[PDB]
Amino acid sequence: NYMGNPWTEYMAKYDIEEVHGSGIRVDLGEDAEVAGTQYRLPSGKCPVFGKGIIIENSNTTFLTPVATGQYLKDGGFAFPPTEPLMSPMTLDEMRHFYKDNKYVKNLDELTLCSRHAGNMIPDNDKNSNYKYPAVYDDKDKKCHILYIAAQENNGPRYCMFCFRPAKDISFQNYTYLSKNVVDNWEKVCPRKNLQNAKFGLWVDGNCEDIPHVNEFPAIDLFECNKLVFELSASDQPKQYEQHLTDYEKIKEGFKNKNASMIKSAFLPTADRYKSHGKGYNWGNYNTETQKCEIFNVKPTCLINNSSYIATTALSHPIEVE
Repeated sequence: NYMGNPWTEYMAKYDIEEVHGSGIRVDLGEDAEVAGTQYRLPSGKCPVFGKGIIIENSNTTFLTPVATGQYLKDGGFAFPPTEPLMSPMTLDEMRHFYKDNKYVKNLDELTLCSRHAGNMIPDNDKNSNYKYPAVYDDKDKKCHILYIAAQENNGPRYCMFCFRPAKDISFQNYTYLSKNVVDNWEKVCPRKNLQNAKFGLWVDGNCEDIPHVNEFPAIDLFECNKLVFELSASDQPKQYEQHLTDYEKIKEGFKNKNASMIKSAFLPTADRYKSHGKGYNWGNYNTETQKCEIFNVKPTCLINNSSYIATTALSHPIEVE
């Protein structure tokens, strides 16, 4: 049994630590200075298909522009109107806008949205490396730049916004994009779920079952993908204090308050809250028994099993191939 693992090249895109390298549920894998203070920001190299933000106890949608001039509770997370308008921007508008840039004009729509978002200067700071994240909506072909990079805020006494990341049927055409999304993501990142296939581990010439999985009821692929997402790699502080302090806000990915930057004397001037993509990122869904089998070790082969669909936290929650 001294031939190799024949699955190595095919399974590269499922090594999430390597190809994505950051949180998935909450991505805050880098820090970047703006006006003297280090802020956390998304840095995953792969698109996160189907991810959006749910605002608790409100009628506001998260792609609504932030409240300006408007009560805070009536606004979302998206860029406020700029002149000329930079967000939202359609795919056609983006390609026209970048007509004279050979290196950007013909990027795929997801990478283009990421790059477009990355051209927005934060807080008139000419030399900051901070770059806002974005959400691309594949139905309307619209790129939405996010002004708020925070993705979860729901401590006991934290809520003015209560919110959390989730996959929801309403978000199925959305993709969450960090500043770092690679231009060849289609080749090196997951997207489609693998029908009639089961993730496994290559041992001694056969694909064997993942040794340790956690099993949950799930009515379909979508709910399994949702469960994997909820348990996946997260850069959120696994710690909520008694009150939402400025230090905690920075730890959650906030940058601005009303008319000023958020600062804290407690900011150490690391790597305490970075998953670097480690987590329960993978699932095998049994379509015959309605069980979602979730695990936290990278798979290194596929098992030919017609009862299964293989999924990841990054993957689209519906699409199969």
